[PDB]
Amino acid sequence: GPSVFLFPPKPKDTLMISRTPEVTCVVVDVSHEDPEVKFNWYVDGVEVHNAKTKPREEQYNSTYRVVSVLTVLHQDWLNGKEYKCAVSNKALPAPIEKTISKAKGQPREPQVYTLPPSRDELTKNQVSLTCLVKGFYPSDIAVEWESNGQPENNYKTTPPVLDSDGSFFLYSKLTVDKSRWQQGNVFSCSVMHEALHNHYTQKSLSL
Amino acid sequence: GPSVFLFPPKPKDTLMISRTPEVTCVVVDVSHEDPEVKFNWYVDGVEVHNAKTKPREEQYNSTVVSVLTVLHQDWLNGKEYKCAVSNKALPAPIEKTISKAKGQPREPQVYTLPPSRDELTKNQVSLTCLVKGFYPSDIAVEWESNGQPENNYKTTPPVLDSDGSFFLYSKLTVDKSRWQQGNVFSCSVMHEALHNHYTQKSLSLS
Ligand SMILES: *[C@@H]1O[C@H](CO[C@@H]2O[C@@H](C)[C@@H](O)[C@@H](O)[C@@H]2O)[C@@H](O[C@@H]2O[C@H](CO)[C@@H](O[C@@H]3O[C@H](CO[C@H]4O[C@H](CO)[C@@H](O)[C@H](O)[C@@H]4O[C@@H]4O[C@H](CO)[C@@H](O)[C@H](O)[C@H]4NC(C)=O)[C@@H](O)[C@H](O[C@H]4O[C@H](CO)[C@@H](O)[C@H](O)[C@@H]4O)[C@@H]3O)[C@H](O)[C@H]2NC(C)=O)[C@H](O)[C@H]1NC(C)=O
Ligand SMILES: *[C@@H]1O[C@H](CO)[C@@H](O[C@@H]2O[C@H](CO)[C@@H](O[C@@H]3O[C@H](CO[C@H]4O[C@H](CO)[C@@H](O)[C@H](O)[C@@H]4O[C@@H]4O[C@H](CO)[C@@H](O)[C@H](O)[C@H]4NC(C)=O)[C@@H](O)[C@H](O[C@H]4O[C@H](CO)[C@@H](O)[C@H](O)[C@@H]4O)[C@@H]3O)[C@H](O)[C@H]2NC(C)=O)[C@H](O)[C@H]1NC(C)=O
Repeated sequence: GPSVFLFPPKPKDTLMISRTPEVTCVVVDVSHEDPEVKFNWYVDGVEVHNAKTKPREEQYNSTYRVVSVLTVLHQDWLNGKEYKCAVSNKALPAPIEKTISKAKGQPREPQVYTLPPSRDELTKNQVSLTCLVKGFYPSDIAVEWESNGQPENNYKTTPPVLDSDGSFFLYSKLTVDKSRWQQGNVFSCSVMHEALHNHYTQKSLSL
Repeated sequence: GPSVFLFPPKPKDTLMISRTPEVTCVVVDVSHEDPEVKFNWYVDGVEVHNAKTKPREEQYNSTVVSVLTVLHQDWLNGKEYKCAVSNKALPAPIEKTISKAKGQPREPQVYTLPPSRDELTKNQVSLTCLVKGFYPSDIAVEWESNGQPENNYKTTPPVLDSDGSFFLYSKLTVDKSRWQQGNVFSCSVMHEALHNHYTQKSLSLS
């Protein structure tokens, strides 16, 4: 029978008013015998109908994949409203419902600390700049690097890790040519999180 | 019908001869109606019989594990371990295979980073251990001080870096008073590409 997957908006979308956060209800494994699928959307149990269903797309394994997108208000998501996607299909014993919401719990402000490279790493051609983000809740967060206004692309960020006190932490590693760090260039770690002022903070790092 | 999941040994078990590494074959959704389950194990296609099936836990939803000890060097050399599960309530037996990640093992680079000077206005400080450039991702990280283990630490999962190697960070949290006194803390890393599968990097107030 069919399967349903419900995806939340990206952390960055809910935190910046310029962007459009969306919850996405994906239905896979819809057979040819019964291709009609209907979506009912609910916000805290109140049915809404402003969703946008996309017309079914046959996949290469002879099954139809139907996607429905519901735009959400930034403050609705941040205020913790529940979003329920009810999927009905005549080849189902009963409709399938999935619910998604922001993690429950008191939000906490990320602490952002930039750490320079260990002196051991200076014998390398490239050095690792570290951004420690700890003590934040919920785990939805975005981390970026930049220098002199332009983005740095050669960086990787760990997934959020549950800390011992119930908050989350992560590390972000920016890799630059050792020549740039030695010159004295300034690098900045950008963090977006709901518990930040303007949902944004910036911590710089230089020799 | 039932499903089968096959798990590798713990990184630490394969790297220390004193420990016993094991691959674990978990069968879930075994019904009351048909409870009989069987296991056949193979090492690179050669059937072995030293496996040991351990019984047996009924679940919170009305719904069997088999363990096979392996030689440390067999796993590290990349031999295949096959768990064939037979059940009369299956259309045909389910077989799953697992092995160590393939590729040239690479040596972890281990760097200890002191706390940011901003963090000293806190009751506790964060000691950081960067482990990068290692392959495969199987690894164990521990912290200690004066020979004894530190327990209040967390380690990120391995993250695939841009060059195909992995990195992680480990964060040890200590009372700011211990760091200020000058105590020495050590980040221990176990990995197959290290000499003696082990390296240690210290960190203290400078
Ligand atoms: C018929 O074919 C379908 C699609 O076929 C395609 O063609 C084949 C040849 C392959 O190339 C496929 O890769 C390709 O898609 C199959 O569909 C899939 O079904 C499976 C279920 O069996 C679905 O798995 C679920 O995936 C979730 C994650 O999905 C995101 O990421 C996927 C990449 O990893 C991506 O492919 C998806 O499209 C989806 O992308 C996100 O989409 C949303 C909205 O569109 C965006 O907002 C996000 O930004 C996207 N993210 C990214 C990173 O791009 C998993 O989370 C999920 O797991 C969860 O549930 C299980 C329980 O079911 C838990 O155990 C688990 O812990 C977790 O909680 C699950 O794995 C898969 O997504 C489907 N593919 C698509 C494209 O929808 C059919 O299975 C197949 N039918 C048969 C009978 O073979
Ligand atoms: C009734 O309730 C049961 C729970 O009590 C349900 O059992 C569950 O069944 C699902 C399958 O439907 C299993 O899901 C898989 O989990 C694998 C990971 O398993 C390990 O980690 C989980 C913690 O997340 C842990 O609960 C498991 O017990 C298992 O632990 C590992 O165990 C080994 C040896 O015992 C140990 O050495 C490891 O250290 C240990 N690891 C950890 C972290 O503890 C995933 O790998 C599976 O995913 C794969 O397959 C996906 C496709 O299906 C694919 O997309 C993925 O990428 C991946 O390849 C899968 O998610 C649950 O583990 C299992 N729970 C338990 C407790 O056994 C039962 O299904 C349910 N039945 C009904 C009818 O309701």
